[PDB]
Formats: sequence, structure tokens, C-alpha cells
Amino acid sequence: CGRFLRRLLAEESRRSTPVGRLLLPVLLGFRLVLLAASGPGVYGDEQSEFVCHTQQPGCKAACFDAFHPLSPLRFWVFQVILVAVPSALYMGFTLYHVIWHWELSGGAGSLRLLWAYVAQLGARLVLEGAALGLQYHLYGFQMPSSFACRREPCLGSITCNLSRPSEKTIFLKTMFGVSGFCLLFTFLELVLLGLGRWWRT
Amino acid sequence: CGRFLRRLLAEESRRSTPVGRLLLPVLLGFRLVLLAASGPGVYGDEQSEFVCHTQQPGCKAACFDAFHPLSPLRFWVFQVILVAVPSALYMGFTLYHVIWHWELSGGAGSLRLLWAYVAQLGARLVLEGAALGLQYHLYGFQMPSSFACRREPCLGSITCNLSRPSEKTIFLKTMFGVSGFCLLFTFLELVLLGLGRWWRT
Amino acid sequence: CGRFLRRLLAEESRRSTPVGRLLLPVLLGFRLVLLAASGPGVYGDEQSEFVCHTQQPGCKAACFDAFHPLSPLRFWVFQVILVAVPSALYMGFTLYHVIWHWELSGGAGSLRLLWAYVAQLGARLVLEGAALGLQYHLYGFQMPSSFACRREPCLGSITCNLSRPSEKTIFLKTMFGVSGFCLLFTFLELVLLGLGRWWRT
Amino acid sequence: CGRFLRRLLAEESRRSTPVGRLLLPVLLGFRLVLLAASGPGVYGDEQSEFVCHTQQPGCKAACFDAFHPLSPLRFWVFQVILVAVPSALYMGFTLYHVIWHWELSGGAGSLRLLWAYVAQLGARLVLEGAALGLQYHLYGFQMPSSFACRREPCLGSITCNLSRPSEKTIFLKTMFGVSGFCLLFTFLELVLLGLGRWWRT
Amino acid sequence: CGRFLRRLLAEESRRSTPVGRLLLPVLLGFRLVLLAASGPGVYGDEQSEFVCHTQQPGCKAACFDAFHPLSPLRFWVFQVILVAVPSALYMGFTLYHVIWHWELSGGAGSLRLLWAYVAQLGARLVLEGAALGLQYHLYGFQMPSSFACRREPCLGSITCNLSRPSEKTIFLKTMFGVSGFCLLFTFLELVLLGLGRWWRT
Amino acid sequence: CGRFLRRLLAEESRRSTPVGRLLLPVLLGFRLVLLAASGPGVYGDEQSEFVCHTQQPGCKAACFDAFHPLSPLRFWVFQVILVAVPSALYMGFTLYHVIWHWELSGGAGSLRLLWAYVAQLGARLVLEGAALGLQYHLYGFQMPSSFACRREPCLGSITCNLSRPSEKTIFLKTMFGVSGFCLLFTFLELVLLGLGRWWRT
Ligand SMILES: CCCCCCCCCCC(CCCCCCCCCC)(CO[C@H]1O[C@@H](CO)[C@H](O[C@@H]2O[C@@H](CO)[C@H](O)[C@@H](O)[C@@H]2O)[C@@H](O)[C@@H]1O)CO[C@H]1O[C@@H](CO)[C@H](O[C@@H]2O[C@@H](CO)[C@H](O)[C@@H](O)[C@@H]2O)[C@@H](O)[C@H]1O
Ligand SMILES: CCCCCCCCCCC(CCCCCCCCCC)(CO[C@H]1O[C@@H](CO)[C@H](O[C@@H]2O[C@@H](CO)[C@H](O)[C@@H](O)[C@@H]2O)[C@@H](O)[C@@H]1O)CO[C@H]1O[C@@H](CO)[C@H](O[C@@H]2O[C@@H](CO)[C@H](O)[C@@H](O)[C@@H]2O)[C@@H](O)[C@H]1O
Ligand SMILES: CCCCCCCCCCC(CCCCCCCCCC)(CO[C@H]1O[C@@H](CO)[C@H](O[C@@H]2O[C@@H](CO)[C@H](O)[C@@H](O)[C@@H]2O)[C@@H](O)[C@@H]1O)CO[C@H]1O[C@@H](CO)[C@H](O[C@@H]2O[C@@H](CO)[C@H](O)[C@@H](O)[C@@H]2O)[C@@H](O)[C@H]1O
Ligand SMILES: CCCCCCCCCCC(CCCCCCCCCC)(CO[C@H]1O[C@@H](CO)[C@H](O[C@@H]2O[C@@H](CO)[C@H](O)[C@@H](O)[C@@H]2O)[C@@H](O)[C@@H]1O)CO[C@H]1O[C@@H](CO)[C@H](O[C@@H]2O[C@@H](CO)[C@H](O)[C@@H](O)[C@@H]2O)[C@@H](O)[C@H]1O
Ligand SMILES: CCCCCCCCCCC(CCCCCCCCCC)(CO[C@H]1O[C@@H](CO)[C@H](O[C@@H]2O[C@@H](CO)[C@H](O)[C@@H](O)[C@@H]2O)[C@@H](O)[C@@H]1O)CO[C@H]1O[C@@H](CO)[C@H](O[C@@H]2O[C@@H](CO)[C@H](O)[C@@H](O)[C@@H]2O)[C@@H](O)[C@H]1O
Ligand SMILES: CCCCCCCCCCC(CCCCCCCCCC)(CO[C@H]1O[C@@H](CO)[C@H](O[C@@H]2O[C@@H](CO)[C@H](O)[C@@H](O)[C@@H]2O)[C@@H](O)[C@@H]1O)CO[C@H]1O[C@@H](CO)[C@H](O[C@@H]2O[C@@H](CO)[C@H](O)[C@@H](O)[C@@H]2O)[C@@H](O)[C@H]1O
Ligand SMILES: [Ca+2]
Ligand SMILES: [Ca+2]
Ligand SMILES: [Ca+2]
Ligand SMILES: [Ca+2]
Ligand SMILES: [Ca+2]
Ligand SMILES: [Ca+2]
Repeated sequence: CGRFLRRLLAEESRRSTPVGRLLLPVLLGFRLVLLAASGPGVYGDEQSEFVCHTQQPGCKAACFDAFHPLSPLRFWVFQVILVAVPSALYMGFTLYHVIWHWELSGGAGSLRLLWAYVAQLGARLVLEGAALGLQYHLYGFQMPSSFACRREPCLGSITCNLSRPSEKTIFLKTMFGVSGFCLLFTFLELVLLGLGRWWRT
Repeated sequence: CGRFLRRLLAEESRRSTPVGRLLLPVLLGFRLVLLAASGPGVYGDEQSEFVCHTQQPGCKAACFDAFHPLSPLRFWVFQVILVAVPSALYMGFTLYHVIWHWELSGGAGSLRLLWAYVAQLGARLVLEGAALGLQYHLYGFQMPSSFACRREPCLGSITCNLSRPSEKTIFLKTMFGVSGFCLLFTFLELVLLGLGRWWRT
Repeated sequence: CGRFLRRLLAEESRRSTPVGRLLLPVLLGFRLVLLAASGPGVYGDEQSEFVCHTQQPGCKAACFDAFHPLSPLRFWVFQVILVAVPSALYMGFTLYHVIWHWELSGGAGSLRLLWAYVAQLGARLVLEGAALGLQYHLYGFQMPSSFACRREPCLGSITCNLSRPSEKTIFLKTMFGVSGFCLLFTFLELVLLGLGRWWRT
Repeated sequence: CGRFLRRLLAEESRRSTPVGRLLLPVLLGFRLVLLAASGPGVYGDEQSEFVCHTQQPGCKAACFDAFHPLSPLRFWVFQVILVAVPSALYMGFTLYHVIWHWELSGGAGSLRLLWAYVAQLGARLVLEGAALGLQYHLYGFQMPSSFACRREPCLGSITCNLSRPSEKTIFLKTMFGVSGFCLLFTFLELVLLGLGRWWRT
Repeated sequence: CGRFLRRLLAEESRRSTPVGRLLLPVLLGFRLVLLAASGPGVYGDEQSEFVCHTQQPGCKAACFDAFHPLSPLRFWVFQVILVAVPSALYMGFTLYHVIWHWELSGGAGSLRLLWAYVAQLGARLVLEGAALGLQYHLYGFQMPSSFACRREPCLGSITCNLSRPSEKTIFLKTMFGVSGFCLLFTFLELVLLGLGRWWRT
Repeated sequence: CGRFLRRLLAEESRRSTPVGRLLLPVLLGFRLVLLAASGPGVYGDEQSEFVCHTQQPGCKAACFDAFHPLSPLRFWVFQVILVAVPSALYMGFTLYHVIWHWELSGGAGSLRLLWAYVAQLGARLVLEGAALGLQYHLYGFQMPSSFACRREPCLGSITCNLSRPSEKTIFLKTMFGVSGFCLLFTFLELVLLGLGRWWRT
């Protein structure tokens, strides 16, 4: 029915501010739609866009494995589903809380939902921060046009060339920014609930 | 229910004129359906449609990266999701405004929605205008049939040929026009709310 | 709810005859399903089905660009979305008209919807007629099996062969017919509303 | 609502027998699901499965165009949408008939729906019969393993070989049978309404 | 509505036992999801995975046509839609039975549904049994790694090799088992309704 | 309706703890979304990523069949549908239990649902445990970069190289972990219902 959904949305947004009510959900949906629409077009053909000037058998696969042990498309999919796990638990915890109290009325129980909201914001802050650092550690801010490889079974130094480095750099920097703003407004929502004075006392 | 949706549509369209109520939404949906249906068919195979008459390793990827640092398909996807961000915030701000005032009645509060409507039109005017200028700056109005390239690792001047320049020019000019009409009627909707006299006083 | 939809359909079909109530919508849906299901199978591989007997670099792309500056698949997609634009505006204009008059009652206002219905039929007649003429001007009624090309950078006269001309001719003639019947019954619906005597007086 | 749909189904099935109420709709859905699931797998790669033992330019496309001017996949799509056109008109004619008589009560009008039901069965009998004859005239009952071709620009007699003739013959015979049973039970439904005595008097 | 569906499910499951109420529907859905998800990955590229060591034109297509006149993917699609035909007729026969008796009350009629339930179980037993025997007759229990071919236009004995025989054998045996359990519990549901004593008297 | 679903969720979650109410469903959905989104990208092209340095006909297919008799993508699809079978039976058993007791009231019957919940957790523990052991037995924890093959029709020892071993090892270890946590919290949910004292007495 429609009177149950108006209670599910009003209870899940009673403690938050407009930063968590509107801005964060739109930022997280913006990131997902962008990855789904444009991601495969930029990084989907990474293996065929990696050309090494050699003929020894097995050398091209050894050099590509050293350059990228994990593709950005796999990294970003894992990020978006991990960050969604704390929110799925909180929405489920709110769903059953409304079902069971409907059946007795048509603070002590309303306060346990506040601790649940503070806890999933804290988990998201730690997950968003560790993902940004891992992203910088793996890929950096720029994708090169060449790559020098020295490994077995290659004999000597092998030079390999990449395709579309400018477009890949642009998409990389765009995702660092969208993720950086998600972290900032997750921290700001905690400050406005009173984290400034909690850490003091 | 159906009586809640009749209030959500009536409140979200109380301040607008027929230009913003009917014409703008149909223009923006028209642009999205056109890009989804025809876009990949015209620009999807840009890399394979770029033939350079050379044999040096790495030269074809260097010349294509100089010609297009960003494909039109990626540019237009970013435009349509950015312009949707101000409208998603306004529709969410209206959704919660209706939920909370249902629960007390079955100007001062109706006026804050007017400032929200004026503000997302202003943000869309700035986003639509900057996108048109960037589009003209990157691609122009015409797609050539040839391209001269002088860069490393290419030795000398390399001539490259493109496929389907007429069909690409037609689709480019069509999108500049659909976007140009979106900007005009976003400006006209502000004038009819009283922007002519606001800037005066 | 279900009592709102019974009013939306009854008001949007009060002035029309059975030609506009049943026959035109089925004809327009028939055209869309046919293009979606069979279109890509007949015209999707046009570029690979165009073989020119030459070896000069750049000549095959120059001759194909002269033969088809616009593919039929792109032309027909643009036709079906343009013709839908007048109907989307009329259905939206009817939606809000029902929402606002529900809220005061649970001719002068019913007559403005008649002018809106006459106006979108007139716009569709002009759009359907101009599209048929453009179709005949671009493609004709028959797709050839060969094509002579004389353009730069080709040296001399180049002969190119096409694949599946019979199946392409059949699909072309079928779409001219389905579109021709859409035009006829759009004109007949205006005559039955009284266009015969309007143009007289 | 759910009380409107119970009236839409009861009125659309008041005059029919169990042959038209259950058996015909299941037979027509069975044919559509079979074509969608298995059709592209059997006939989708017809062009690449047609090998001619020659080297003259243009000869392979001339011989394939003579063998199949229309693919079975295109023929069967056109059949299923044509046969659906009489049923879409009848269901629409019943929808508006229920909407307008709801609004006056919460034989002469019930009898006009009988003529509409008899008329769409008659149109389906003519469309189903003409399609079966056209199918036999175009393809037959068997798909060969070889094909002799004598046409320009081929010099002499050219022999071409086909792939998977057994699987194509099986799918062809299966569709003739499913369509043949659709025709039989469309004729039987007319006989049970009284066509035996109508043609007499 | 929701009170109509609670009657549609209660009437369609009044005569059955837990074997037909829960176990059979889950077994049949399990088979469909498995075929849709994994089937194309194992058998989709059968033609390209069939390598014959020859050069005569037309010999490879003649040998593959002898080995498989019907692919397992086409056989299993036909099985799952045939077995669904008796259940679609019974669910439709129950739908109209509930619609018409709602309209007179808000054994003799409840008993005709028992004969309908016994009859579709009997039809499914015959269809499931004939499909298992046909499957064993066509494919067996094992897919070989080689194949000897002696047919026109091949000159002599031709040896052909197959790819992935172990994975194909595993998927074949799995489907024989899932289908074998469907047959067993269709027979057991008839025994529990009283088939043991019916065949006696 | 919405009052029926609030009873279906309240009855299906009356006996469980928060471990089974929230955590297990989110873990199992997390695994499915990850396999659907990223799985084909990592393992989809396994056959083309397997290069053997030979020329004898039939040797490459013999060595690949020995290395992988079953792909991980097929193994993981079978795991997720098997583990879902006990939950589908329990949800169906709860659905009919609510339908039939609605129709008599608007412990002995509530206790039979407890045995059903304990039984599907036990079946899932056995299925999850046997799948983990089979996974370790088939693939291990690491995917190599090379493979030595000695089988007919290969003459001698053949060395084959694999592509992307690092990314495949990462995805393999990730799925062992997600499945290992599913097993742990299925065992913990039984302990909290009283399995510690049941096995004692
Ligand atoms: C109304 C006034 C408006 C004024 C606008 C000022 C703004 C300037 C825009 C700057 C920008 C916007 C990209 C769009 C991003 C949108 C974000 C959304 C993304 C979607 C999710 C494109 O702008 C450039 O476009 C060029 C087009 O070729 C122009 O070329 C000239 O003019 C043309 C004119 O027609 C002529 O035709 C053309 O012949 C001329 O040569 C340049 O003049 C112009 O600066 C990005 O600049 C890019 O520059 C390249 C250079 O190297 C960078 O490459 C880096 O170095 C490589 C070599 O070491 C490495 O190999 C590579 O690894 C690395 O990348 C890129 O990294 C990036 O920085
Ligand atoms: C009832 C009376 C109706 C009267 C109609 C008058 C209207 C005229 C229409 C004009 C238009 C409509 C395109 C449809 C757009 C729809 C928009 C929706 C888009 C979907 C989202 C096609 O019209 C042309 O079609 C030609 C077909 O080949 C005709 O060819 C002749 O007649 C045939 C007859 O059969 C014969 O067969 C055929 O052999 C004859 O040669 C021309 O006569 C005709 O003008 C576009 O014109 C195009 O011309 C080309 C020329 O160069 C332009 O190329 C440019 O220059 C290149 C070389 O430098 C560059 O390389 C290229 O980069 C650049 O592009 C294009 O840019 C574009 O301007
Ligand atoms: C129960 C009695 C029923 C009597 C039926 C009478 C009706 C006749 C039907 C006519 C029709 C229906 C197509 C279906 C359209 C459905 C529309 C829905 C479309 C789906 C959206 C096919 O009918 C033809 O089919 C042939 C099959 O090959 C038959 O071949 C013979 O018999 C076989 C017998 O088995 C033998 O096997 C076979 O060996 C025999 O050779 C012909 O006899 C028969 O006329 C179309 O005819 C076509 O003819 C070709 C000839 O050229 C036309 O080609 C044109 O010229 C080319 C060369 O210049 C150009 O290159 C090309 O550009 C151009 O096209 C086509 O344009 C088109 O006109
Ligand atoms: C429990 C007892 C059950 C008794 C069952 C009796 C029923 C017999 C079934 C008959 C049927 C069912 C197809 C399934 C249809 C399902 C419909 C649903 C479709 C899905 C929508 C397959 O049955 C055949 O299968 C063969 C497999 O190869 C068997 O081969 C042997 O035994 C194996 C044993 O293991 C050995 O392994 C194997 O080595 C042995 O050689 C045959 O013995 C058997 O008759 C179809 O028969 C087919 O035969 C071929 C012959 O030519 C026909 O080819 C035609 O001629 C060509 C050459 O001129 C042309 O080129 C071609 O154009 C044309 O086609 C086909 O047209 C078709 O008639
Ligand atoms: C915790 C204790 C748990 C104990 C577990 C005991 C259970 C044993 C499992 C048995 C099974 C499970 C398949 C999963 C089925 C899941 C069903 C769901 C399907 C999804 C819908 C795989 O198990 C095998 O896997 C091998 C992996 O290569 C192992 O190889 C060794 O150990 C590795 C260790 O690491 C080393 O690495 C590796 O180097 C070692 O060589 C074997 O030891 C092991 O038996 C299937 O066995 C298979 O064997 C092959 C042999 O031929 C059969 O091939 C047949 O003959 C061919 C040649 O004539 C034909 O050409 C072919 O046509 C035909 O097929 C197959 O038919 C099938 O029978
Ligand atoms: C803010 C501080 C944060 C500190 C972070 C510390 C954490 C360290 C992370 C470790 C990790 C995270 C992978 C992400 C997993 C996410 C899980 C979700 C999955 C999605 C579902 C990547 O981390 C490595 O990335 C390298 C990038 O190349 C770096 O390279 C250097 O630095 C660069 C710097 O720029 C330079 O550019 C670059 O030139 C430098 O060379 C390394 O320094 C770094 O350790 C995985 O490590 C991997 O190492 C390889 C080595 O062999 C392992 O290969 C194994 O051996 C092969 C040869 O025998 C076998 O062939 C192969 O079979 C086997 O695999 C892998 O197995 C795996 O263990
Ligand atoms: Ca680029
Ligand atoms: Ca063109
Ligand atoms: Ca043809
Ligand atoms: Ca075959
Ligand atoms: Ca295998
Ligand atoms: Ca890797």
C-alpha cells in the first residue's frame, strides 16, 4: 500500500540532514550510472589495446600481467557493492522495525535506530577512504603511453604501447573526484550530528 | 496509491508555465532516446574506422589519440546525467515536502519551493551553456575526411582517412540543435517568471 | 488507481472517431515493432556488404560515403520519434487538465482540448508527408546490385557490388506502404471532423 | 483495479467456446516463444553458411540473392505481427465498450461485439491460409545441401554448398505444423458458432 | 486485487499433495534457469569446435550434419515448452472457473477440476517419458573426442576432433538426472491420488 | 495487497535472529551480483587465453580438456542455484500456510514451521560445506602461468601458457572467502537456536 511507504521513508530520514537525505544518494547513483554506461567503452578492450613488439611465445602475457594485476572495471565494481552493504543492512533493520511496531499501535525503540545510522556512516567513511588510497596506490593519476618490461620468458627489454591514454586518464580523474566528494559529505554529515563535540568529551 | 501521485504532480507543477510543464521534458527525453538508439551505430566503431597509411609500430595509436582525446559518445553521456542532477534534487526536495505536510493537515512553506525551482533552472542554464561551448571547441560543426599527423614515434608526416564523414556530420549538427533549443526554452521559462524585471531592480 | 485511468482514456478519446481511436495506434505500433525486430537484420551490416574492386587507400570509404550519406535505419528512427512528439504533448496536456479539474468537482474548458487534437493531427500530416517525399528522394523504390564511383582519391572508374538487394528492396517497399497508410488515415480523420466544410467557408 | 479486469475478461470471452478461450492463445504464444528462442540459432548465420567454389568478384552475392530473396526469419516475423492485428483491434474495441457502459449502469449493444468476433476470426483464417501457401511456394518442405547457379557476373555453372540442412529442415517442418493447427482450430471455432448452417441458408 | 489471487492459488492447489504443490514447480524452474544461464556457454559454439583434417570443399559440412542433425540446445528448448503446454491450459481453465463463479456467490463444478488435474499429469508423464528415451537415442550418455566420417563429397575416411568433451558430458548427465526426477515425482503424485487402486478395479 | 505481505514477512522471520534475518540474505545477494557483473569478464574467454606451442592436430584440445574439465563459471552457477533450492521450498511452505489460516481466523500449527526452518539451514550447511571442499579439490588457491601436458595425440611434452593469472587468482580467493562467511553464519544461526544443547542431550 501507499501509507506504509510514507512511513518507511519518514522513519528512515527522521534523524538525517539534507546532506544525507538528498545529496549523498544522488552522488552515489550518479557514479553507478556513469560506470555502467561509459566504463566498458573506455576499458573493455584493454587486452587488445596492449601491443608489445616481440615474437617470443609467452612474453606478451607476462608483461601485461605485470602492468595490470587488476583491471579498473573490476576494482570499481567491488567498491560500489561494498559501500552498498552497510546501507542494505540499515534499510532492512528499519523495515522490520516498522512491521513489528505497526502490530501494537496501529524513544528507547526510536533511539536504537540512531546508533544504526551513525554506525553505517562510520563504516562507509572507512570503506570510502581505504578505496581512494588503494586506487591511488594501484593506478595513480595518469595512464602512460609506453611500458618497459623485464621478466621471464622475455629475453631482454621489451617495449609495449598502449591505446587511448588521454581518454583513460580523463575517466580515471573523474572517478577519483566523484568518490572524493562522496567521502567529504559522509564526513560532513557526521559533524552535523555532533561528532565535533563527541570526540572532545 | 493514486491520490498521492496526483498531489506530487500538482505541487511540482504549480509555479511553472506550459513551457516548463510540457515542452522541456519532451525535448530532454527526445535527446536521450535518440542517443541510445542511434549513437552507437554512428560512432561505436570509431577506432576501426581510422586508417593510417604506415607501418611503424605505435604510430597509429599516437595519431588517433591526438585527433580525439574524448569520443562524442562519452561527452554526450556526461552532459545528459549532469543536467539531470539539478532536477533529481528538486524532485526529491518536493517528495519529502509532501510526505511531512500530509502528516499535519491530512505560503512560507510553499514559497521555499519557488526558490528551489528558480535555482535548478539557473544551474541548468549554466550547465547547458558551458556544454554547447565545449562541444563547439572540441569537435566544431564538421568532421573531416582526412587528417595530417606529426608526432612521435611517427617518422615524417602521416595521412589518415576516416569513414562515414557525412553521417557523422549530420548527427553532430542534429545534437547541437536539440541542445540549443533546450537552452532557449530554459531561458524563456525564467523570463516568464519575472527575470526581466528582477535584473532591472 | 483504476478510476483515474478510466477518466484519462475517456477524455482523450471523446472527440475522435474509430479511425483515430483504434486504427492509427495499431498502425504506428506495427511499424515500430517491425523496425525493431527485422531492421538490424536487413541493414545492420551495410558497410561490410559493400565490396569495391580496388586497392588504392581511401577509395572504398569515399565511394560508400557518396552512395549513402544516411543509412535507412537512422532515417526511420528519426521519423518515428518526430511523429511521436505531437502525441506526447497532447497526452501531457490532457493529463494535467484532468488532475486540476478533479480538485474542483470531485464546454469552455472541454473545447480547448478539441483545438489541441486538431493541431497535433495537422502537425502529423505535415511530418508524415515530408518524410515520405524525403524517403523517395533519398532511396527511391529499388536498391541496385552495382554502383559506379568517380571521386577522389580513386583513380578512374571503380565498380562496387552490393549484397542482398532483393531483401532490401522488399523491406523498403513495405515501409513506404505502412507509412503511406498512416498518412491516409490521418487525413481521413480530419475530414470526418469537418475539414471538408472548414476549407470551404 | 481488479474488478475492472474481471469484467474485461468475462466480456471478451462470453461468446467463444473452449477452443478459442484456451487452445488458440496457447498455440499462438507457443509459436512466438519458439521463434524467439531457437530461430536466430538455426537461421541467423545463413550468409556465412553459404560457400561457393569460385573467385570471380560479385558471383557469390548474385547466387545467394537468387537462392533466398527473403529469409525465413523475416517471413515468420511478418506473419506473427499481421495475425495479431485483427486481435489487437478487437481487444481495443472491447476496452472502450466497457469503459463507456460502466458510466451509465455502474442486447443491441452486446450484439455488435459478436459481429466483431466473427470478423477477426474470418480475417485470421484468410491471413493464416495465405501465409501457409506462400511458405510452401517459397521454401517447400526440404532445404537442399547443394545449389547450382547460372547468372551474371558468374562465368559458367557454379556449385554452392550449404551448412546444417537437416536442422533447418526440422525447424521448417515444425513451423508448418504449428501454423497448420492454428488454421484448423480457427476454422473449427467458426463451425461451432454456426458457420455450417449460415452458408446453407 | 489481493483477495482474488488468494482464491486462485487456493483453488489450484486444493486437490494436490506437497509433492505437486512445492517440489515439482521448484524442479521445473531449476531446469529452466540452468539451461538459460549455462547452456549457451557449453554448447553455443559447437560448429567452430568441430575440426576436420581435410581440404576438400563441402566435406566438413557433410560430416558435421551426420554427427548432429539436432543440437542439444534446440532439443531442450522444445522439451521445456511442450511440458509447459498442459500446465498453461489447466491454469487458464482454473482462471475462468473462478471468474464466473465469483459472479453468482460473491461439488459437480468442483469435480470437473479434478479430472483436469489428473489429465495434465498424465500428459506430462507421457511427454517426459518420450523425451528421455529420445534423448538417450540421439546423444547417449557420453560425448566422444573423435569421429570417423565416410560420406560424399569426402574422398576416403576423414577424422574429426571435438573440443571440451568432459564438460559436455557433465552437462548432459546433469540434465538426464533433473529430468529423471521430474518423471519420478509426476508418477508419485498420481499414485498418491489413487492410481494404485484405479488400475486394479 | 499490502497487509498480506506484512504477514508473510512477519511469519517467515518470527523464529530467526538478526544473523539470519539481515546478514545472510545480504551475503548471498552480494555473491550473486558479483558473479553476474564481473565473472564473464575474468573467465569468459578462457579457451582463447590458452596457448600451446605446437602444430599437431588435436593436441591443443586434448591438453585444455585435461587442465579444466569444468569451468569455474559453470561450477559457481550450479552452487548458487542448489543453495537456493532449500530456501524456495521453505518460502513456498510458508506462503500456503498463511493462505489457508487466513480463511479460518481472518502452536501445533506454528511449530511445524520451526522444524522446516531448522531443516533448510541444515541442508544449506551440508551443501555449502561440500561445495567449498570440491572447489579446493578442483582449482586450489592459485592459477598457474604454465602447464605441462603429456597425452594422446600429442607427441612428447607440450608446454602451454595462460593469460591473466593474477586477476584470476584474486577472483578465486574472493569467492572462497564470501562462501566461507556464508558457511560460518549458517552454523552460528543454528547454535543460537540451541544446537549446542541439542547435540548434548
Ligand atoms: C568556448 C571557450 C571554452 C574554453 C574551454 C577551455 C577548456 C580546455 C579543455 C581541455 C580538454 C577537455 C576534455 C573534456 C573533459 C570533460 C570532462 C567529462 C568527461 C566525461 C566523463 C581538451 O581540450 C583540448 O582539445 C584538443 C583537441 O585535440 C585541442 O587541440 C587543438 O585545438 C583544436 C581546436 O579545434 C584543434 O582542432 C586541434 O588540432 C589542436 O591540436 C586543444 O587545444 C584543447 O586544449 C582536455 O585536455 C587534454 O589535453 C591533452 C593534451 O596532451 C592531454 O593529454 C595528455 O598528454 C598526452 C601527451 O603527452 C599524453 O599522451 C596523455 O596521456 C595525456 O592525457 C589530456 O590529458 C587533456 O588534458
Ligand atoms: C520531394 C522534394 C524534397 C526536396 C528535398 C530537398 C532536401 C535536400 C536534402 C539534403 C541531404 C538530406 C540528409 C537528410 C537529413 C535528415 C536529418 C535527420 C537526421 C537523423 C538523426 C541529402 O540530399 C542529397 O542526397 C544525395 C544522395 O547521394 C543526392 O545525390 C544525388 O541525387 C540522388 C537522387 O537519387 C542520386 O541518386 C545521386 O546519385 C546523386 O548524386 C543529392 O542530390 C541530395 O542533395 C543532406 O545533403 C548532404 O550532402 C552532402 C554532399 O556532399 C554533404 O556532404 C559534405 O560534403 C562532403 C564532400 O566534400 C564531405 O565529405 C562531407 O563531410 C560533408 O558531409 C552532406 O553534409 C549533406 O549536406
Ligand atoms: C499457392 C500459390 C501462391 C502464389 C504466390 C504468388 C506470389 C509471388 C511472390 C513473389 C515474391 C514474394 C516475396 C514475399 C514478400 C512478402 C512481403 C512481406 C515482407 C516481410 C516484411 C517471391 O517469389 C519468387 O520466389 C522465387 C524464389 O527464388 C521463385 O523462384 C523460382 O521458383 C522457385 C519455386 O520453388 C524455385 O525454387 C526457384 O528455383 C525458381 O527460380 C519465383 O518463382 C517467385 O516468383 C517476390 O518476387 C521477387 O522476385 C525477384 C525476381 O528478380 C525480384 O528481384 C528483383 O530483380 C533482381 C534481378 O534483376 C534484382 O537484382 C533485385 O534487386 C530485384 O529485387 C524481387 O524484387 C521480388 O519481386
Ligand atoms: C527409445 C526408442 C525411441 C525410438 C525413436 C524413433 C524416432 C526416430 C527419430 C528420427 C530423427 C529425430 C529428430 C528429432 C526431432 C524432434 C522434433 C522437435 C524439433 C525441435 C524444434 C533423428 O534420428 C536419427 O538420428 C541419427 C543420429 O545421427 C541416428 O544415426 C544412427 O544412430 C545413432 C544412434 O546413436 C548412431 O550414433 C549414428 O552413428 C547412426 O548413424 C539415426 O539412427 C536416427 O534415425 C530425425 O531423422 C533425421 O534423419 C536424417 C537422415 O538423413 C534426415 O536427413 C535428411 O537426409 C539427409 C541426407 O540426404 C539430407 O542431407 C538432409 O537434408 C535431410 O534432413 C533428417 O531429415 C531426419 O529425418
Ligand atoms: C575434499 C574431498 C572431496 C573429494 C571429491 C571426490 C569427487 C571426485 C570429482 C570428479 C570430477 C567432478 C566434476 C564436478 C561435477 C559437479 C556437477 C555439477 C555440474 C554443473 C552443472 C572431477 O575430478 C577430477 O578432477 C581432475 C582435475 O583435472 C583431477 O585431476 C588430478 O588431480 C588434480 C588435483 O589438483 C590435479 O591438479 C590434476 O593435475 C590431476 O590430474 C582428478 O583427480 C579428479 O578426479 C569429474 O571427474 C571427471 O574425470 C574425467 C577423467 O577423465 C572424466 O573424463 C572422461 O574421460 C576422458 C578421457 O578418456 C574423456 O575424454 C572424457 O570425454 C570423459 O569425460 C570426466 O568425465 C569426469 O568423470
Ligand atoms: C595508501 C597505502 C595503501 C597500502 C596498500 C597495501 C596493499 C597491497 C596490495 C596488494 C595487491 C592488491 C590487489 C587489490 C585486491 C582488491 C580485492 C578486491 C578484488 C575485486 C573483486 C596489488 O599491489 C601491488 O600492485 C603492484 C602493481 O603492479 C605494485 O607494483 C609496483 O608498484 C607500483 C606502484 O605504482 C609500480 O607502478 C609498479 O611498477 C611496481 O612493480 C606492487 O607494489 C603492489 O604490491 C595484490 O598483490 C598482487 O601481487 C602480485 C605480485 O606477484 C601477485 O602475483 C602473484 O605472483 C605472480 C608472479 O609469480 C604470479 O604470476 C601470479 O599468479 C600471482 O598472482 C598477486 O597475486 C597479488 O598478490
Ligand atoms: Ca584518447
Ligand atoms: Ca556517410
Ligand atoms: Ca536477397
Ligand atoms: Ca544439421
Ligand atoms: Ca572440458
Ligand atoms: Ca592479471
